[PDB]
Amino acid sequence: YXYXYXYXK
Amino acid sequence: YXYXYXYXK
Repeated sequence: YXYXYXYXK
Repeated sequence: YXYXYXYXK
């Protein structure tokens, strides 16, 4: 939980 | 910009 997939671009 | 790759899990 932190980096990875979900938010960003 | 919003959803995608960067933050999450």
